[PDB]
Amino acid sequence: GTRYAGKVVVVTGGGRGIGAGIVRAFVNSGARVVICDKDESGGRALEQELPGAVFILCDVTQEDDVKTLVSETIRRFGRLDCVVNNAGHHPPPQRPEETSAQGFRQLLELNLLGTYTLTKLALPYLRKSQGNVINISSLVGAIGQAQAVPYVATKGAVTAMTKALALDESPYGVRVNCISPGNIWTPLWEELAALMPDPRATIREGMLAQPLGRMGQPAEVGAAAVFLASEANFCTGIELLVTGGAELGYGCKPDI
Amino acid sequence: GTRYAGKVVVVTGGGRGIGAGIVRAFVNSGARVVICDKDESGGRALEQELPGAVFILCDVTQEDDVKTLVSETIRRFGRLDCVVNNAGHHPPPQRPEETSAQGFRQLLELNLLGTYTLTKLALPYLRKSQGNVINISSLVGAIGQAQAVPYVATKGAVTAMTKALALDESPYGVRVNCISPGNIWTPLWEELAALMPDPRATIREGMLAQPLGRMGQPAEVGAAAVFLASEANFCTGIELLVTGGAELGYGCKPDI
Amino acid sequence: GTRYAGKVVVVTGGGRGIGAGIVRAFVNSGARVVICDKDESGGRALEQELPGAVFILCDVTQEDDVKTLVSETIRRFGRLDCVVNNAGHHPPPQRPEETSAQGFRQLLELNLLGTYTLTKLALPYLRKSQGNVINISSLVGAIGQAQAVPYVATKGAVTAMTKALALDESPYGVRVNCISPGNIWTPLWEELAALMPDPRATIREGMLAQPLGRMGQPAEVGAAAVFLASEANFCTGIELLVTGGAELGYGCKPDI
Amino acid sequence: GTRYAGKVVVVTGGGRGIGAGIVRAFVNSGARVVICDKDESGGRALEQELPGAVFILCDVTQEDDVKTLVSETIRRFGRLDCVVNNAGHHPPPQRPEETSAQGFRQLLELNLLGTYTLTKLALPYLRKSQGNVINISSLVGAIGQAQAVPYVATKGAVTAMTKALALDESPYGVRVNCISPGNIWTPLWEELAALMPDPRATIREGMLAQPLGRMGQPAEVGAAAVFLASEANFCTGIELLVTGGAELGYGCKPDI
Ligand SMILES: NC(=O)c1ccc[n+]([C@@H]2O[C@H](COP(=O)([O-])OP(=O)(O)OC[C@H]3O[C@@H](n4cnc5c(N)ncnc54)[C@H](O)[C@@H]3O)[C@@H](O)[C@H]2O)c1
Ligand SMILES: NC(=O)c1ccc[n+]([C@@H]2O[C@H](COP(=O)([O-])OP(=O)(O)OC[C@H]3O[C@@H](n4cnc5c(N)ncnc54)[C@H](O)[C@@H]3O)[C@@H](O)[C@H]2O)c1
Ligand SMILES: NC(=O)c1ccc[n+]([C@@H]2O[C@H](COP(=O)([O-])OP(=O)(O)OC[C@H]3O[C@@H](n4cnc5c(N)ncnc54)[C@H](O)[C@@H]3O)[C@@H](O)[C@H]2O)c1
Ligand SMILES: NC(=O)c1ccc[n+]([C@@H]2O[C@H](COP(=O)([O-])OP(=O)(O)OC[C@H]3O[C@@H](n4cnc5c(N)ncnc54)[C@H](O)[C@@H]3O)[C@@H](O)[C@H]2O)c1
Ligand SMILES: Oc1cc(Oc2cccc(-c3cccc(O)c3F)n2)ccc1F
Ligand SMILES: Oc1cc(Oc2cccc(-c3cccc(O)c3F)n2)ccc1F
Ligand SMILES: Oc1cc(Oc2cccc(-c3cccc(O)c3F)n2)ccc1F
Ligand SMILES: Oc1cc(Oc2cccc(-c3cccc(O)c3F)n2)ccc1F
Ligand SMILES: OC[C@H]1O[C@@H](O)[C@H](O)[C@@H](O)[C@@H]1O
Ligand SMILES: OC[C@H]1O[C@@H](O)[C@H](O)[C@@H](O)[C@@H]1O
Ligand SMILES: OC[C@H]1O[C@@H](O)[C@H](O)[C@@H](O)[C@@H]1O
Ligand SMILES: OC[C@H]1O[C@@H](O)[C@H](O)[C@@H](O)[C@@H]1O
Ligand code: NA
Ligand code: NA
Ligand code: NA
Ligand code: NA
Repeated sequence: GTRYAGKVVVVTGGGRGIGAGIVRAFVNSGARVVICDKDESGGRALEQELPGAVFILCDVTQEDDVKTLVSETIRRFGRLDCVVNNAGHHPPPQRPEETSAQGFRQLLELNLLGTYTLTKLALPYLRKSQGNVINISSLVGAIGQAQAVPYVATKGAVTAMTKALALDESPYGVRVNCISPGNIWTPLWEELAALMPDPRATIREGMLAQPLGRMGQPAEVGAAAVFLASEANFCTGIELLVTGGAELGYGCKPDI
Repeated sequence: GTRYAGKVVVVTGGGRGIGAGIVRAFVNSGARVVICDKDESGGRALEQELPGAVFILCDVTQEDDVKTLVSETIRRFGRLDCVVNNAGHHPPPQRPEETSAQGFRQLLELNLLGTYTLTKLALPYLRKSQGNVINISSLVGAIGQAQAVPYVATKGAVTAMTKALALDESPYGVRVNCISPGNIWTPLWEELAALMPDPRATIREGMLAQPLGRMGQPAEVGAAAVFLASEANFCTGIELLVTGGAELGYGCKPDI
Repeated sequence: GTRYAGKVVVVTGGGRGIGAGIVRAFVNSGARVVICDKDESGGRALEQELPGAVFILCDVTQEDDVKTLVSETIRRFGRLDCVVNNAGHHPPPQRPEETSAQGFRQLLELNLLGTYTLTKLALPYLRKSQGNVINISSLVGAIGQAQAVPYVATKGAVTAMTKALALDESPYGVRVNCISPGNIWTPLWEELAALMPDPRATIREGMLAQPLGRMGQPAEVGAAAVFLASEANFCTGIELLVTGGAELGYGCKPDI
Repeated sequence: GTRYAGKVVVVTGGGRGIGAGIVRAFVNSGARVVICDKDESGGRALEQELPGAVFILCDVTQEDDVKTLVSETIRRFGRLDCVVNNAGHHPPPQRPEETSAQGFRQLLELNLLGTYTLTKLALPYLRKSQGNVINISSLVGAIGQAQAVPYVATKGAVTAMTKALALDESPYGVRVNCISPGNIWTPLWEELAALMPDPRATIREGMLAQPLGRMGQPAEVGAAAVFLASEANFCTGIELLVTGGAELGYGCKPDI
């Protein structure tokens, strides 16, 4: 209730899924939270539910939406301590020959450039507060995934960008870190599975891809984010894996 | 004060340095802590200072000392939730030709096999409590260090062993993680620097090896350990870097 | 002279620097090489110098240039075995607040989407030949670099995309790998250094960033590419570091 | 036939499996090779088969055997250019509680300290020739394996030690690299599979653990070793993965 008291946090894509879990974790740590989302439904309800959270409609691909997000956060709360760049999307499975450069550009706009834009607009305020940036990347940026060339590329970019920005902002006392979740049970996961021939088999395989034998929860990503914001004062440029061990060991992926 | 309430933690090498910082962090989180050390001086004083911590003399290279450590922890506190394998040593700088197989074996006994032995003896109790293991490795296991072949090898072993054991213990609900610190200001760091021709220059270089421009503190490693024990329920087999960004970018290490 | 005899290779950005070194290495291995470049000067001279190499003017950011590159390679040589995606650029040092989303998009077009486009257009022919893709990424995609947020992000994307595509193309026998060079002495390196206040000091620091004490040569990247094409039949999705050890150890990047 | 002509190479464990593949690759590159093995059967036959290879009986865990190996190589051939530390063993699957500290020490003696000892004794000669060291580690040192805590730890140690030694030997022009194979079809693989309830199912799973859908060959590890010795002049401290993509993507390893 006090580990991040007095602090102001912006969470993009905070209306459902991982983002909502991060919002809840920060509120529970004593922070005031601005929920940014392009969809009103979840975020508005979350603002009614949580004292200490408010909702601002903002599409992170629209530069003027993001400018207004930052200026309204400062106008309403007087400071900015942490930006969590969580908004992102995973397209349906797509074989490489079924992808397009224009779909790839669109996905870069959301998963990479939206993170870049908010971070850039927020950094002057983060420098004043010795605040920090937390980017939500993905394990698959590090190890790859099948039928997801554009998505994987966007997350490799986010993880790398996190390290570059950590170097650039270190002289100013602003830490920049990322979290790479594995399979987290969210509405995106449920929507992707529903597209498959056997959604139940897809979900079962998703649970068993982790040594821990289940998928992760938004609250577990949220606790990692609160740690990075509030207690990881010597961590910058790290990639914190929240994956249940999926990257470990051999699996289902004589010498001729 | 309550994030790890009711839990029992063993910290090896807990009498000074990083270990003492981890002890303090766990006590502050509400746990009872057993301080294991081969040196009475720091650990006994820490037991007097901290309600909730007690000291047990134990050299982790001596199997019967470790057996007694575990059986006394259970006899006195009734459960075991977390083992922090922190005891270890860094020899003075040694060029490869100045090392010996027998010095290498001795360092393996402490930095690797002591961690192995306590973990093995503790695992039956950790399974009962769905507890966890935290090994203190080192950034240099991942990236190397000059004049430290044996030390580097021992830490590469610890980090790898953490992943193997995480796979083996996942079916039983026991997580196994490691922390890889960079330069942390401790009595070991101070003792190593005092051996150098210009200790002050060695310390200054140590501070500047991190983008953050300072060395880390035992309390920062301690906060990472408390996160891994108490809030990282979907993390297993991870290497949590607490290094101030030392692994990032180019440094001081035309084409002929 | 025979390790890649009978094979046809396309090298983008092959007119100078690393690309020209890769062209020479493949010609020396017995392959026929198509030099792609947006600049006529170096590539045309290279075509006159090397029997077995020909030059095709092609800007990899222009989809119809790339379509013609592939169709002319097939029309003239009857097969395609290897694509080396080397074309790319490093902007001058830019602090994060001096970058723009539109500059970032432009750099993505070259360093990431040009690689994507040629690969996509080439893959039907690579499947027929059980050929392979080699992407030239950068060490800084993995470890970060200062004053280079957009560049670093593009190379993290390339390395990640390499892994995704390796997964997707494995059933078809097409390997996809990348090379991550460190400091290689090329016209780009020389042009960037000339912008600095003391170019000589910048170059000296560049040599000393590697434990080997020099920068690398285009011929060394070329030999790595020939290995990946011709002899690495069980390697797919790898990142082959050609960096002189720059990522190893501590450098120039008490606890307060 | 000439890429490593005039050079002298020592391959430990060269009598069968990967080691024999490395021996053959170096002979085919024009080098003279000393086959070291503790077993006479395979190595003696290989010496009869290959002009340019000779067999020396040597157990790498016995320091005086290794001293004689080096002194006989110099006496007979006048120089030493490359050491390949391939000798090693994988115990049968062992749950953590079934391992022992004394078995762990024994495995460290072979997989880690034998590599250390030969390297140390060879380095004075490698400095004279600006030669290089190649250690055969394992992918599982990096990602873990189930039922193999001691083996995994030994290979994490080898990979880390490679980086440390690369730093130490860089001023002297001696490169130190490792190869991390995945599943390679060798007599060790066949012997381990024969211990399983269904050896055929174990082998089938082993083939399918790689995106490439087969296991690797000793000749493929051998080609990687020849590349590292003869053409990778700007590579030091690298871990070259020869794994068929096993580390990529998700596999067989809702949120409660
Ligand atoms: N779920 C997983 O398994 C998983 C794994 C790894 C990484 N991730 C990453 O975690 C993040 C959140 O994923 P999730 O599963 O919670 O997704 P989700 O679809 O359940 O929730 C995403 C939220 O972001 C919002 N959003 C989307 N586009 C936006 C835009 N342009 N501007 C503002 N808000 C926008 C959506 O409206 C939604 O509320 C994403 O970056 C995703 O890539 C998810
Ligand atoms: N200080 C750093 O910069 C740094 C960096 C990376 C990793 N580490 C690791 O962190 C750990 C702690 O290092 P530190 O700097 O705090 O060291 P330290 O020497 O200051 O403290 C180590 C403690 O361990 C105890 N210990 C040593 N051998 C023991 C044994 N056989 N049995 C029981 N206790 C024993 C010592 O008595 C001491 O109290 C070590 O594993 C070290 O390798 C330290
Ligand atoms: N030089 C280094 O230290 C270094 C380090 C790591 C990675 N790299 C990468 O290696 C690659 C080559 O770098 P370099 O140093 O040789 O650069 P360079 O500038 O010396 O040569 C690049 C070549 O690519 C061509 N090119 C540029 N844009 C193109 C386009 N749109 N279409 C076609 N050709 C185009 C240029 O005309 C030139 O001939 C780049 O991808 C770079 O990011 C270089
Ligand atoms: N086969 C795989 O899938 C695989 C995968 C990753 C790593 N590796 C590593 O590759 C190396 C070779 O493995 P392999 O599968 O070819 O094994 P193998 O058992 O088929 O051959 C090993 C050879 O080393 C010799 N050897 C063993 N102990 C020795 C000693 N004390 N002194 C000298 N020689 C000794 C054996 O007699 C034998 O000829 C090992 O280090 C192993 O850990 C193998
Ligand atoms: O970033 C990630 C996003 C994820 O979303 C989902 C959800 C359901 C299925 C899939 C999926 C699995 C295999 C291939 C593929 O293209 C997928 F989209 N990903 C899953 C894991 C991640 F690390
Ligand atoms: O595990 C580590 C242990 C460390 O201890 C120290 C302390 C002072 C100096 C050194 C040191 C620096 C360079 C070479 C060397 O051999 C050293 F011991 N390490 C420093 C960093 C780590 F990641
Ligand atoms: O991809 C790379 C590209 C490189 O180009 C150059 C050349 C000269 C200077 C720099 C440079 C150094 C520090 C910061 C920065 O922004 C630079 F551009 N990079 C150097 C290393 C790489 F890995
Ligand atoms: O170093 C390695 C050594 C290997 O040997 C073998 C051979 C057959 C089975 C196994 C194996 C598989 C799963 C668990 C386990 O304990 C094994 F030994 N490893 C396989 C892969 C490696 F990377
Ligand atoms: O839709 C899948 C899951 O999404 C998560 O974000 C919600 O917190 C869960 O209640 C829900 O089951
Ligand atoms: O000796 C160096 C440092 O060691 C740390 O463990 C102590 O907490 C500090 O008070 C001390 O300055
Ligand atoms: O311009 C720097 C260097 O670029 C390389 O590509 C050329 O091969 C060298 O001859 C030149 O010195
Ligand atoms: O025993 C399994 C395999 O081992 C390899 O080292 C040999 O080259 C193969 O001929 C054999 O099939
Ligand atoms: Na509210
Ligand atoms: Na006490
Ligand atoms: Na020509
Ligand atoms: Na012979």
